[PDB]
Amino acid sequence: KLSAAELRQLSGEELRNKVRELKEELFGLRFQSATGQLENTARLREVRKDIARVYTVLQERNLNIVDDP
RNA sequence: CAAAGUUGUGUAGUGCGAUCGGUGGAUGCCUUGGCACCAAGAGCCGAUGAAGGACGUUGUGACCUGCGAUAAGCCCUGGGG
Ligand SMILES: [Mg+2]
Repeated sequence: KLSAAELRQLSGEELRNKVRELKEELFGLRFQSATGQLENTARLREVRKDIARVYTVLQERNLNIVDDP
């Protein structure tokens, strides 16, 4: 569970690196789910919620909802 | 013993009554649903793309509800526990 408060302290480039890392983790989780692995099925949804959190932070910086560092 | 005579008939089935069941879903009692109104609102939405949908969306098979690849959900804010 990422926190939007922490992500709001990160800068844009590290936030996008976080987006890409989360996408890669979701890819790996889906492959494990397909192949019979993945005991931890909650992380499969939590990584997508984390992607949503990072997108919310990035877009609120883009739309000036919160000041962009 | 023989004669003459009389009377009787359920081993197939059936009727009526009682009794015991089956089927059926009436009756009674209800209700996550309607009907008729009352009081207060609100009286438009849409190219910043509507009304209405198609497809997808859950850990997993479908459907309803919600949502849209940020997909039964993301953030801020107040409440509450
Ligand atoms: Mg019945």
